[PDB]
Amino acid sequence: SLALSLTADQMVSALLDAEPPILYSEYASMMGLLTNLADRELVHMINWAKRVPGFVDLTSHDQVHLLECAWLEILMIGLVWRSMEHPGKLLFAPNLLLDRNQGKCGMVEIFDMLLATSSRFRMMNLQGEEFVCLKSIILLNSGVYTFLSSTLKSLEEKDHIHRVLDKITDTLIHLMAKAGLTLQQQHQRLAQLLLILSHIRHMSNKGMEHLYNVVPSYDLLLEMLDA
Amino acid sequence: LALSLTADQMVSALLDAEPPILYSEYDPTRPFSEASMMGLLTNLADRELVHMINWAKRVPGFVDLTSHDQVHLLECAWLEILMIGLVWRSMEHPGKLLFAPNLLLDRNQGKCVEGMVEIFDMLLATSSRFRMMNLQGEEFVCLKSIILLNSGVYTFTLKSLEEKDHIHRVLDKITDTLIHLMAKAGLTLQQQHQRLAQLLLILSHIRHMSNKGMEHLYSNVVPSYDLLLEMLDA
Repeated sequence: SLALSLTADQMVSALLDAEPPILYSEYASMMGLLTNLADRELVHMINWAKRVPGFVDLTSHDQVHLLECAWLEILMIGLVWRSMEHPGKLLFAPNLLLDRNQGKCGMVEIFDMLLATSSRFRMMNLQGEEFVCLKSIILLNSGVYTFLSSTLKSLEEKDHIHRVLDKITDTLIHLMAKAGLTLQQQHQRLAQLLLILSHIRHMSNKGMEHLYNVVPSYDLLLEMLDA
Repeated sequence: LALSLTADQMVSALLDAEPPILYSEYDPTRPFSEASMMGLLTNLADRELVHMINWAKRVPGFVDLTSHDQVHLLECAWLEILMIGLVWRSMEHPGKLLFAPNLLLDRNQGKCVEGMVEIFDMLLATSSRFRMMNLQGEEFVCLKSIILLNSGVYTFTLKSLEEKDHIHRVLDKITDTLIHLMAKAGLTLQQQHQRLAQLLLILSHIRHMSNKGMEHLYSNVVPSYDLLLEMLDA
């Protein structure tokens, strides 16, 4: 796979080039606007995912499983990235900057978790090159432990995913070493960034929990991938 | 004193703190009903929770926190901690979850409860991943401690900012310990950081299993804040 031959800078360059644009809110019903926004973001997310090195080496069934498990975490981590420069606020779009008081509409509990994630990123001085690495880890990791098959192909697919995840780890480390971090600082920061992904999983599970609907089904994702 | 520990002293402290393995209620009526299986598992978990507080109080740095923050971390982490212990106990039993030495269950037995074959399958996949990574006991105790300190830290004045900093400093210390363990084992630098990432990434899966375990549940057996607090003071 081409992905496994990439250097750290080529991997970063590929991911930076795949970044979807920042969409605007069309306009009210909170769910209304957020739903309209997320629906337009998902279309760009499928095209982004097709451009993550290694992803299209997988079967369509496995690409859908990964997206089904990761899509809300991917939307949330984009939101948190957008919001770093707005302490106390969530920048859903450039024309939809919501503060905490506008979550009281069980939405506040998740707003708070999202704000805490944005704060953490700010604290850490999270860089854009690191963000795109983290977003692609979410895509490949979130669903990998729940492939439901035991065929040779499934084993080969999971093994490919883990080698791409290793490549992204190497990339994260190279970015930090090139920024001047000591060997120990490199390990510590890699771990800090990966541990935040556990909180993003938690937030996504909450959001799903309170929802239960408007979730993209397996069949919906398969068709968007086929097009 | 916790941040002054060497990597070597950290592993020795975590290994010494480690809780006993408990038995399920002896000679339960078999085959199980959904209610009787949930009864056995709840009784096992309730007894394990007592020893989890004892272990937690011995995790370097945990007891430097206020009691409130200690309870908050245990409330957030308790089921994840129980599940990683289950996954570890079960590594040497493919196809099977060793809930206790006298309670080894195969996948068909997870079907007795509604929706708990799904989780049951998720736990089996984790034990297989640990088996295939050949996870070592010293790594397991570091990972269980990371879960305790990490799961609740992002859901907490200067005092609060200092508590979090202390937690992130202890987490760094446990990270350095994991790396130290992999270096002494002979892993290249590249292999060290890749293995660290692989282990930390499995923790997001454990979070997912704990979340689903709760959701299925809700579809009073959870330990209360007051209960956790009472056990921490005694």
